This record gives sequence, structure tokens and C-alpha cells, in this order.
Amino acid sequence: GSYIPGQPVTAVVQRVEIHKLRQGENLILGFSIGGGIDQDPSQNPFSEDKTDKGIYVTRVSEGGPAEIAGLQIGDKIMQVNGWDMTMVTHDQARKRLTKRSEEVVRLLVTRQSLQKAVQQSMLS
Repeated sequence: GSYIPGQPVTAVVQRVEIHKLRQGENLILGFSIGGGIDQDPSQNPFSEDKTDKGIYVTRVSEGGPAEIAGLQIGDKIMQVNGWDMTMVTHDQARKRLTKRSEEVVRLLVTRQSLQKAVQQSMLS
């Protein structure tokens, strides 16, 4: 069977759709990231989960398109605006997801906001 999404079993990949958010005098997608492969999972807030790294949200919009649509903090973005956000540096990701040129983007995050997964890190 030709499965089109990228959901395995435990993690669910879900789509997000951020519409243009004007913050002050900039245009932002609302959310912020922590970084992907350019970061060290041995000391990362949301990459302590997967050593496979990837760009994840560290903050979303305080009340904007990110949280409005369905983008949550911690959720790793694997797909942004048909560009694939999987395996990209913080720098390159920033210059795509928080760039001010684009208004609305079709994103896909893999919910890592799970349980049983995401090793305790002595916090759990």
C-alpha cells in the first residue's frame, strides 16, 4: 500500500499552516527554533529526544499563527513550505521559517510531544 504521510507508529506527523504574522515591524511565522544538526543533542532542550537531530520549535507564537494552527514547542519540523526542513542547520532553517519574505507556509511536524519516547533527562 502506498502510504503518503510519514507516520510510523508512535510519533504522528501532523501538518501546520502559519499565516503571515506581523510582529512589530517584521513579518514572522510566530515561532522560533532551537536548531537541527548544527546543535548538540547531548545538550539540547528538545533534541535530547532524538540524536537524529532536526529543527524544532523552542517557542511558538505567544498568540499567533504557530499556536493557532497547531505548531507546538518541541515538535520537530520535517517539512516547511515544500522545502523539507528535515536535516538542516539552524542558520538555514532560520532563513526559511523565520524569514519575512513568506506569508503562509505548509509545514509538517512530527509530534515528539509523546510519552515513552523522549528520554527522561533526569527531568522525568
